[PDB]
Amino acid sequence: VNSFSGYLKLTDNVYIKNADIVEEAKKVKPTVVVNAANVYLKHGGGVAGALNKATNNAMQVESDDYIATNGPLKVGGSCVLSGHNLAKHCLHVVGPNVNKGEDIQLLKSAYENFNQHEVLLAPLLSAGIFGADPIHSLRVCVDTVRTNVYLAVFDKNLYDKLVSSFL
Ligand SMILES: O=C(O)C[C@H](NC(=O)c1ncnc2[nH]ccc12)c1ccc(O)cc1
Repeated sequence: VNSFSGYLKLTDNVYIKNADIVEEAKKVKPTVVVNAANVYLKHGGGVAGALNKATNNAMQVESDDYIATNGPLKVGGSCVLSGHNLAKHCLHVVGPNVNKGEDIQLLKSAYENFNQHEVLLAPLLSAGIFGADPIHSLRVCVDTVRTNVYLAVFDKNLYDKLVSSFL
């Protein structure tokens, strides 16, 4: 039993809710929140911009130190950093950005990072400003993640479409 509330169950291990991941993280304080990161951990907009703003830029400060030490992530890769005031940990995961020309096949690799964590609060990878089809992102999520994932979908119209078209 965990603290997530109001989610629709899609599968044994995948759940979905129309919610702002920032407000959801602040309420649940999950062990792991997933950030829709880029390889440079520059949290300028989208989910990443929103999560970083909610940390009063502490996420960005920590991220800049991480990059100065380790260099950029790989597309499809991830790193674990602090969750600051939002969660115990933040799993920064780099889904491919279609608006940069990156291979959509890397989306499965991106979701594989979730399997290293028993329970996660997460957005749909590569959706929104990363330019992929969210219906597809959801299919890959369900077919790749085996741990317990709670998806927060910001847009109500998108959420209703995701549920009504789910196979
Ligand atoms: O629809 C989606 O969920 C994908 C994408 N989502 C986010 O960027 C997002 N997801 C969850 N929590 C969040 N908090 C702040 C941003 C945010 C999106 C959003 C709006 C839109 O019109 C089209 C796609």
